[PDB]
Amino acid sequence: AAQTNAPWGLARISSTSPGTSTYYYDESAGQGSCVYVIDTGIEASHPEFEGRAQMVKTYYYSSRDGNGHGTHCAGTVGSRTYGVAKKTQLFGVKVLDDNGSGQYSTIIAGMDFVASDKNNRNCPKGVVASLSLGGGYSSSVNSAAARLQSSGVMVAVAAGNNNADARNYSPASEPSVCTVGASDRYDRRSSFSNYGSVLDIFGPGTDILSTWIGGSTRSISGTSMATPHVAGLAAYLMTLGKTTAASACRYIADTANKGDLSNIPFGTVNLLAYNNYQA
Ligand SMILES: [Ca+2]
Ligand SMILES: [Ca+2]
Ligand SMILES: [Cl-]
Ligand SMILES: [Cl-]
Ligand SMILES: [Cl-]
Repeated sequence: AAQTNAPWGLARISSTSPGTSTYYYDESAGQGSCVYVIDTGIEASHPEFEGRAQMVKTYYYSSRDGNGHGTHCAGTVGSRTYGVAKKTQLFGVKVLDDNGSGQYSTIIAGMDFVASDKNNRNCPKGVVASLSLGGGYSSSVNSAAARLQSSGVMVAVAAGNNNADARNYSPASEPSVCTVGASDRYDRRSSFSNYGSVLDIFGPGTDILSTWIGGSTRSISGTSMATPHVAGLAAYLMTLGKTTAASACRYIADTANKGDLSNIPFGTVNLLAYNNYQA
């Protein structure tokens, strides 16, 4: 399949070279997989989600996304126009309040919630969790993300936006999950992206167009926006039978575009997620 005039990051993950604007993908499109977006919530009624999104859990007075961040991330996973995996099922877990903040104890509960809740849902091709959030190092937050991976969910997390080594942030620094840095449309490391040997992969992160609350759209930047490109790519490859939740991060790194990025520090991987679709 081909989507003309796609956002640049969708085009980039289906291309060997930068500067193109069509997104190529197998029409299966993640059907039969499930992606949990663990964030400020999701505006499920946005037309772009087509009834494929729903809120399953909140820790605040409401389950609605009053911020936008969680809706934008979910749109990059799975919206019809701006999403990688256009037929996947999206589940929202609201661990962050509408200012974008939340306690580590709440985020830990949300991760253990997903490891159980997947047994209540129909996801025969597999289950992914997208975590576009982070803070200072916490061994309890890292262990929670490791449990979720071990339970059989592909866990993708954002490296963080400090232009610093990600070893000092959680859950970015947890080695068993998939830690995602950000690149821009010119195949440079985004100037804010964290780096380090704990990174696994890069995805598009600067100037990313996706869904927003109030049924709108906008373009914003961060490792937050890179992470759901990889989450959606995982769900897409799992639906194709190429990989499993346990090995998807390794499979994405195996099959990535290699050596294409500039401004990569010595000792950080030079790998850019790629769906390897041969039309
Ligand atoms: Ca959410
Ligand atoms: Ca990692
Ligand atoms: Cl996310
Ligand atoms: Cl890793
Ligand atoms: Cl690369």
